[PDB]
Amino acid sequence: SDKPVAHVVANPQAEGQLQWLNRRANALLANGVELRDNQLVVPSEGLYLIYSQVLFKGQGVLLCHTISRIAVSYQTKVNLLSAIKSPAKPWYEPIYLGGVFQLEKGDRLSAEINRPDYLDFAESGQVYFGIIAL
Amino acid sequence: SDKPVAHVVANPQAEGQLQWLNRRANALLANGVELRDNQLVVPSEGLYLIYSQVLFKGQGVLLCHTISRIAVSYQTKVNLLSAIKSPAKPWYEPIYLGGVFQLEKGDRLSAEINRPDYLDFAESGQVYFGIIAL
Amino acid sequence: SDKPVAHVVANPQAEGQLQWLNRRANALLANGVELRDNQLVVPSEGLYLIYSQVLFKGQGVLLCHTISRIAVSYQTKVNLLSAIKSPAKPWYEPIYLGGVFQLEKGDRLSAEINRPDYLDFAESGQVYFGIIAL
Ligand SMILES: *SCC1=CC(C)(C)N(O)C1(C)C
Ligand SMILES: *SCC1=CC(C)(C)N(O)C1(C)C
Ligand SMILES: *SCC1=CC(C)(C)N(O)C1(C)C
Repeated sequence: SDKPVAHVVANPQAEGQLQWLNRRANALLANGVELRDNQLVVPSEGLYLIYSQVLFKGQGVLLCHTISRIAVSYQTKVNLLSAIKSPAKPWYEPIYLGGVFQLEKGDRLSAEINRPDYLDFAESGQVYFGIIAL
Repeated sequence: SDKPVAHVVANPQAEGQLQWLNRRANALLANGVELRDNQLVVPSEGLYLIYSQVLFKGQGVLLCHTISRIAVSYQTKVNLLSAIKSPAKPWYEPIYLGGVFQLEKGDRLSAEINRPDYLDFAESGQVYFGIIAL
Repeated sequence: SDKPVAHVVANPQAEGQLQWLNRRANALLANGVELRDNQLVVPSEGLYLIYSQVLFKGQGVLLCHTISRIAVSYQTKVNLLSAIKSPAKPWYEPIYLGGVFQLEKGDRLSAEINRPDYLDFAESGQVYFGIIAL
């Protein structure tokens, strides 16, 4: 298996920040993909499936979630996938994004939310970001 | 790269209609896939990953989103993937659908919502529809 | 086409239970994947894309949805993907999960909700669970 692949997950001990980690069980960062400055770096040109989920939580705002592309050539962030959700017992709100994109070598991808202080990663599998070359 | 692929996005200037476009940056329509009468036409038999997202917006209904298959042989629409969501400051509501399906040559796929007048495509990456042969 | 693949759907006649079926049109269970005791059994090691959607309905709770891995070696359930949603006319709430994972031969996957009595499968395409080897 030599396809570029990543499936990174939120650091559960970061406070007020969405920090992606690969060195967890059931996470991946293989075959050229790099995690640099919290972004995923594409090893080769091609079509990639790109996806991410966040979970928000509260008790008693507009919340969005975006995956953006930084082109190696044009050093400016373009949204590839984006969603917005409007929300004392607790409430939860997931958002999922995923699509296929042609990327070039060295592009960086970030999966970002506007209010990291609303994230819930109390349990595994709740907040994640991945790519696979197809 | 010779895999059939499409990633089409809502026309932001259509009013009250979900019109899919490929001639945008970060959109795709390659290797046999066609966009005909707002539907995606499958070039060859095989397994395809199929997906789509819509974003709804309001201020101050049942809203659904479906991907359907028209078989070349049986000219009738079958839902492959479907979701329903129940919703003066603004509110937003995304819906995501995605799955793998065996399709035959010439099948048409549509990604449809019941109330296009509730869609929000004010910004890129909010409303999209894609397939990839796997 | 020899890739392991499954796309299973909720049994619409089960009452208060999420029972996955493959013997429906537009469903799949091919090339080694097995459905045993309501779980999907992986035929070979490799990277798999794994996904599932549920739809909840009510009229007039915390609702979650998880895909878990049972390792053949370690017979304990780990959540791979999980989401929680907080909700007389009817209301509906979808949840979608999907990610790429390295699995080993004989692993079992389950897609589970905590309140099957809230599920809505009145129509096709609403509740589904699939994998594809990549
Ligand atoms: S999602 C929060 C923020 C406000 C809004 C206009 C809804 N979003 O697009 C951004 C990210 C700018
Ligand atoms: S989603 C809007 C409309 C009504 C309802 C029964 C909820 N949907 O299934 C359709 C598309 C028919
Ligand atoms: S989702 C229902 C149930 C309660 C809660 C803590 C929110 N979930 O994690 C479980 C599955 C335990």
